[PDB]
Amino acid sequence: VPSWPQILGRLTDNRDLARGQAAWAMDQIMTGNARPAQIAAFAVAMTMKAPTADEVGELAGVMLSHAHPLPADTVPDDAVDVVGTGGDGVNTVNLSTMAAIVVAAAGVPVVKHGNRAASSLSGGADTLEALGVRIDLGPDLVARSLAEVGIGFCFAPRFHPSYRHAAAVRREIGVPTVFNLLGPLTNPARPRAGLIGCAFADLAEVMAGVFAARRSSVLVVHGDDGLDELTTTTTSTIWRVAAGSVDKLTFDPAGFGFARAQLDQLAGGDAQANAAAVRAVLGGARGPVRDAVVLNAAGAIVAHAGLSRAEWLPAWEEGLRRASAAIDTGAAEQLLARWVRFGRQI
Amino acid sequence: PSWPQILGRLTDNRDLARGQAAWAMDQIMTGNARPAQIAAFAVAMTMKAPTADEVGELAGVMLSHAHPLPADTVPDDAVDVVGTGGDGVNTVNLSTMAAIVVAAAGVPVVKHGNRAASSLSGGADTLEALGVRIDLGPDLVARSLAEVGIGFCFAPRFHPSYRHAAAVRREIGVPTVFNLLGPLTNPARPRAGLIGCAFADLAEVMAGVFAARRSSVLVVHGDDGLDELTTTTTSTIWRVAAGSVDKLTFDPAGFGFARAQLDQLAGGDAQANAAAVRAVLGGARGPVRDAVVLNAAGAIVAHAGLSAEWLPAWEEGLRRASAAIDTGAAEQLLARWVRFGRQ
Ligand SMILES: O=P(O)(O)O[C@H]1O[C@H](COP(=O)(O)OP(=O)(O)O)[C@@H](O)[C@H]1O
Ligand SMILES: O=P(O)(O)O[C@H]1O[C@H](COP(=O)(O)OP(=O)(O)O)[C@@H](O)[C@H]1O
Ligand SMILES: [Mg+2]
Ligand SMILES: [Mg+2]
Ligand SMILES: [Mg+2]
Ligand SMILES: [Mg+2]
Repeated sequence: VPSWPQILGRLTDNRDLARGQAAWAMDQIMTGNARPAQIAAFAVAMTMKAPTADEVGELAGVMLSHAHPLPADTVPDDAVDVVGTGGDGVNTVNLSTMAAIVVAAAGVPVVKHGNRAASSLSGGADTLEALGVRIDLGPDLVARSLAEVGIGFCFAPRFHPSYRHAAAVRREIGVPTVFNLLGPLTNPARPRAGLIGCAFADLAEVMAGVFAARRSSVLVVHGDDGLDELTTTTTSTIWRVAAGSVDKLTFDPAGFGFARAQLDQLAGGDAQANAAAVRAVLGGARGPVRDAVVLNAAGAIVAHAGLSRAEWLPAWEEGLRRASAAIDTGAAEQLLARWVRFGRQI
Repeated sequence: PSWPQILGRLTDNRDLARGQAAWAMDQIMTGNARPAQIAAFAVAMTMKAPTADEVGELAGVMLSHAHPLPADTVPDDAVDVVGTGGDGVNTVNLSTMAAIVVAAAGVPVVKHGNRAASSLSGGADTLEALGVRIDLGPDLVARSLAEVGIGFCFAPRFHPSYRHAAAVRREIGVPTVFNLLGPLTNPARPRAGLIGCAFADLAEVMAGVFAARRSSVLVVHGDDGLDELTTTTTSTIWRVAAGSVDKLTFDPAGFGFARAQLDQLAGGDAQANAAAVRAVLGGARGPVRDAVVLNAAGAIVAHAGLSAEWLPAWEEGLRRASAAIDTGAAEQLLARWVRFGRQ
């Protein structure tokens, strides 16, 4: 009964889909049964209609239902992700990746969902590769990385091979669509907490709704300068997800003594340049990049706390203390070194 | 210009800049657009809501790439009778029947046409079933027009470069802005027409495109949804003359037309719809004849607008259309059309 003309017609009529229709569509896409034209029409039509949390949740659900999972009982109940949509139009250093290393060094289990560049000069995966970290590990070895090192990296194309038809279309049309939301929503380890960047201000709330439905503890963040991270150049909008509900907040780092930075102070380069930036921060270099890394690490720790009960300002103060200490003690630098060793000993 | 630029502008619900729609269409027409890009553009353009300028650019590009007719072979007063189709009703081929009657009345007709998309039989299918050569090239359409009084430009024959767009249309199977282009891309470029639009909220856009060309056109939408002048109720007419458009409500009851039911205009496959043509041309009285005469008269009114007064124009149109059938001229013109193609 479901068909492309039905679903696409409903969307072009600016109507929300019926329950299960978005899922049907995504499943057709993920099983190689959709024509490129159908994939593109669907992505564009959903985007222009304004996707609902129900709809985006169905898309992400289908992706997760096809993904390679991690082995049973290898992901702690309190694992966290630090990942964004990307596509903010700014070539920054890899802030989520740097933050993730610091969070893990603070003792919070991290299973990060990641990928190579799409529109930037160096993606988190590119940069980790340049640092000597193995980005190509399957379920079993990601699980061992998490256990042994404190952090695992799930390379999206490795865990989502059936997404390859959609990815090709995303590339061909260029324009961001609802598909650009799915990465942060489809970590195959299914961590229940996260700091989740959204480049698209008008779609952050919908992302937050999806996390709320699965009762995650997440901060969905959009820098008011456009960054899909908590920014240091100005305020950030946060959609705070806890206990199945979303509430919208504005966050000002000046409240925690952060000086305002300029966006060009966070600029990145190629994989080697961004790798150097990771080494500089973990080595104790003070300055704007460190500040942005500590701020986002703290945010992820706050999300982790919310799995409990948790109070906002004490949570942030503790998160900032822990993030800063994880760098200052050398723990974060050492953790990266241990991560690199781990991959070379497989 | 680029796909990310243009698609991004559309997904931001912004009208395009001058020339951008044309750039896009030309990419599509030169085989330089990926199916995904074709599909994204068609959907994005549709959901943003296209403007007359934009649709005009699209049609302009198609006409640039189309096979033209030979110089000085289309009369300045040639008329088209063609609609968007996709009105969700499987009717007999009212435009095609009206076209024959109009030609038989002596008004030069160069009809743009095609096979079925959503229906059981398109005008081209029905003409084929009647024995008409539908796939003639430019030289022979011009001869048909001169010698028979009607020519049929088969869209696939004259718009080869459109095949990639056509394939994507079929694949996504939902109407888009592309569904507006048929009536706007007759390669003979007739300056008058009776032009049906299934999509009430886009008829004004189509009328705007014709206004830009200073065509004399009646863009029509039956208030029952028909992409023809209907006989079951009133119709909306976007009348185009002197580069301006005015919206009218039209009731054929004012000309003595009894109200019909939509089911009475229902059609079927090419053989059945061909039989309906033969029936009407043979003098059969009924709702189908009425609808044919009404739309034939509409086209004659548009032809007259190249120069007349509205109500007198309609009276004359109805008279000429009825007489074209009743004298047998219409039936004989069809026979002559068939013989032409065989020789
Ligand atoms: O090249 P763009 O278009 O900007 O997209 C990149 O940002 C995404 C999220 O990046 P991450 O948040 O995972 O990592 P990071 O912030 O850089 O450390 C990555 O999947 C990558 O596709
Ligand atoms: O099958 P659907 O979806 O209805 O579309 C058909 O109607 C178009 C216009 O038809 P016409 O107006 O040219 O001819 P007609 O009214 O039928 O005599 C044709 O190109 C054909 O694609
Ligand atoms: Mg960026
Ligand atoms: Mg990030
Ligand atoms: Mg119809
Ligand atoms: Mg018609």
